[PDB]
Amino acid sequence: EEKEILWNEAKAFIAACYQELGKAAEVKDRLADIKSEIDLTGSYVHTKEELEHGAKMAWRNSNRCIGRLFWNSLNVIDRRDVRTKEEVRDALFHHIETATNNGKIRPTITIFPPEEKGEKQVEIWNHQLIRYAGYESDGERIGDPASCSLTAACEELGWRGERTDFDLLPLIFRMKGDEQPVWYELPRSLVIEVPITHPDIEAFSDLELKWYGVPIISDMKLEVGGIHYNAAPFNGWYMGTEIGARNLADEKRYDKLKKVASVIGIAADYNTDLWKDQALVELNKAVLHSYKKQGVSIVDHHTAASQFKRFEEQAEEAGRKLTGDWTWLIPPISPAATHIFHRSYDNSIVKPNYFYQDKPYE
Amino acid sequence: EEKEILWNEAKAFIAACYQELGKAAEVKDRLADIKSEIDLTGSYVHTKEELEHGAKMAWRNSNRCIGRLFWNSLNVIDRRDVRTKEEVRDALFHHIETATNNGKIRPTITIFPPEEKGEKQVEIWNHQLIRYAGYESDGERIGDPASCSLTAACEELGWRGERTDFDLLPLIFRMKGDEQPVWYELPRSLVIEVPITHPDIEAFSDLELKWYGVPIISDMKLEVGGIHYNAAPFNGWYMGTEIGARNLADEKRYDKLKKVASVIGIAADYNTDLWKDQALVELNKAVLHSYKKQGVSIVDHHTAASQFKRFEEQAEEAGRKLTGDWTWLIPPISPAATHIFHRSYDNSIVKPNYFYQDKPYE
Ligand code: HEM
Ligand code: HEM
Ligand SMILES: CN(C)c1cccc(CNCc2ccc3ccc(N)nc3c2)c1
Ligand SMILES: CN(C)c1cccc(CNCc2ccc3ccc(N)nc3c2)c1
Ligand SMILES: C[C@H](O)[C@H](O)[C@H]1CNc2nc(N)[nH]c(=O)c2N1
Ligand SMILES: C[C@H](O)[C@H](O)[C@H]1CNc2nc(N)[nH]c(=O)c2N1
Ligand SMILES: [Cl-]
Ligand SMILES: [Cl-]
Repeated sequence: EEKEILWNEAKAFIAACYQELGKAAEVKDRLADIKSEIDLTGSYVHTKEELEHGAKMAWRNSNRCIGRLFWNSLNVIDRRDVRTKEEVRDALFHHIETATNNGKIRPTITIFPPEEKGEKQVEIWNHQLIRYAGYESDGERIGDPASCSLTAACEELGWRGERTDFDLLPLIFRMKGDEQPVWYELPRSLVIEVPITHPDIEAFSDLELKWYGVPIISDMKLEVGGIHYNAAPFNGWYMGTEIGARNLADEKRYDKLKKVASVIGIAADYNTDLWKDQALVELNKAVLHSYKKQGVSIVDHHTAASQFKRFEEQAEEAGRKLTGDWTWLIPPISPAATHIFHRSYDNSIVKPNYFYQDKPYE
Repeated sequence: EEKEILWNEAKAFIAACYQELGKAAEVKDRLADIKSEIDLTGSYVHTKEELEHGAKMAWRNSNRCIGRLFWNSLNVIDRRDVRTKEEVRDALFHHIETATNNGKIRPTITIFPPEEKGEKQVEIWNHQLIRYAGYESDGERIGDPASCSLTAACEELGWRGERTDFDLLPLIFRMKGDEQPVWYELPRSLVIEVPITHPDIEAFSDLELKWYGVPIISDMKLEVGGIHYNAAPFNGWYMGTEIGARNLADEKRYDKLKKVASVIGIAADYNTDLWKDQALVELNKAVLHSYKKQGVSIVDHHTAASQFKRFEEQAEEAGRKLTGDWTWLIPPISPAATHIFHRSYDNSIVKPNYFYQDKPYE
């Protein structure tokens, strides 16, 4: 029943993967071994080659990702050998340091042991490995509202935030067999942050905005050939609009546009003045400038779309169908100035891929 | 076969329309008369009430339109009585004058006789009643590229444009029974145009940009209760981004962003400077300012989205399902600053509605 779904996914994945690696001759014997491994054990184990190419294919198939041109240079770290919470913690610390790479960000994924019988071996509670806490009590909002429920769960576990607007959440995860997760403070030496300044407007630093260097998404499931890697944190570098048009701008996040309008010296009184739009552009210019000034990788949305056009061209040249989610591929700033806006994309789901999964808290 | 599709659409429309007008008692007898009219004649004729409410319902059901809050105040002009090309021309001139209303634009639709057996009585060739010509020969681009094929068709018919960037195309339409359409120059006294200036930047007038006041879309088919009104030009007022983010900005339209960047004094050299985004905001601010200064109706995209939220609320309160096309409802400038971006919409097609139809030329 599960052995069948597994075997089917395995056949489809091994054939495609080995074809891409020029190993098509070896498919028959590999499939043989897998068939017997599933019968005898209920699952099968990927070779390091399969796992690495699977994680790359999964990125290539992520419909909502504009950054896919670089799928084949993903740095895959195989941590299927971890058994203890100290090993998990150290692997997550390592991922941070190696992905950060002193600012020259390396797209990286660390892959932990996969689910067995739907039973997780390691369950990561963080949304990203580096993320700010959020607090909301009696009229008072502090930090990142998107982090309120995770922050409250951490404080249930004896963590306590300083209640600045930028408290770093601890790493928090649970091991199989433990009733409760454990948490560990992030060593500050590992976390690069960027203060936001503006190239022309000196007063912009008065807002005391900053953001962290590397987004390391840690709550998605990587599925490859029927094997479910629920713990497999990965990162790229930011596209600037994620920080400037959403994290710092959204009313339900840091909600900074009125403050930006004031420091750039425009009124925030009339919709027809387009002050939100002007403030968005200046905040986004500041974000790109600040990351560049500090030597931390970042891409602007025009360059990102130009790279994505090359991804489309490369897909066609390779004879692979392109899939994509137009609603997520268009940037939230000047979308009609990118080619993405003016074409359509087939939003079909192809595996290997990355998937949402239920939060373990809340 | 056609009588059946017709009767079915008629039943569904009359029931809904009379329910909305509180006339539900009259449905049975009206349906009786319609049934007999279809049998004996192959079609049926709407009452003036049905036609007016049908055109309003069709606007209310237009998934891609952000301006729908005002659906019930559509001004419906019934021109089912026209038989001659002089009457058509005069009705189109009249629509322009009454919709323009000296700048205080009235949303209006003029409805011409409907198709008989799929046979058009009047076939309008213009995309909008007021639109600029476009020319493209040997490296030289003049005017609006989107108008190139219609412009060439007009010049086949003995029209000749002055080849400015803003030549007004003639009205062009064909009567049933004529092999060729006729064309008529627009009287300049009927056409309001707005020069684009910027509230703060004096040099912006150097670009010598202008646009026309009223968009009167004249190539869509209005379908109401199975009756096909292929000729039924309608207008609202502009949302500013249509002019500033698309008509004047698109590379395949007037392509003005590099020129805007230069007059606003920013470099157009580096994607990371976000110069296209900054130029877009300034051009859009100029457009709203210029229309307002001249007393010509226009709405900015924030206010438009706020009105659309009220449309959603009104639909819910009335017990009607809301339908919408998220990809067209989001504005092309700061879309994530509107509520539209953050919710989803059911893109189902409900009739009465407005539909694309095949161009009669090209
Ligand atoms: C190299 C730099 C990268 C850039 C600039 C980039 C850019 C983006 C952006 C802008 C989004 C939209 C998310 C949002 O709007 O919040 C996105 C979505 C996504 N990216 Fe990438 N990305 C990169 C690398 C990666 C990598 C390395 C992976 C995995 C190996 C990945 C997988 C995804 C996935 C799965 C989504 C969709 C997430 C969801 O549905 O919530 N990306 N990417
Ligand atoms: C009162 C002011 C109005 C505003 C501000 C408005 C705004 C808009 C906008 C911005 C669009 C998107 C089109 C584009 O991006 O190029 C649109 C689409 C549309 N509007 Fe409205 N609209 C208004 C009135 C009307 C009226 C009076 C009707 C018909 C009675 C109408 C029917 C439509 C239709 C059918 C579409 C979709 C056209 C297509 O698929 O190409 N609108 N509207
Ligand atoms: C809480 N919140 C705002 C949230 C919650 C769940 C999912 C998301 C969307 N995740 C966006 C995402 C995923 C992968 C990325 C890889 C690289 C990159 N630059 N951005 C990514 C953004 C948000
Ligand atoms: C040539 N071109 C750019 C084109 C061709 C066909 C269809 C369209 C989209 N029409 C947009 C439209 C329709 C109705 C409107 C009513 C009011 C308003 N302010 N804008 C409208 C825009 C474009
Ligand atoms: C195919 C693709 O979705 C297409 O470019 C659409 C996107 N949404 C749009 N939205 C508006 N308002 N106008 C357009 O012309 C388009 N084009
Ligand atoms: C439901 C609705 O489509 C939703 O708000 C989407 C739109 N597209 C998006 N695109 C990105 N990049 N990020 C988002 O959070 C969303 N939200
Ligand atoms: Cl983020
Ligand atoms: Cl237009």
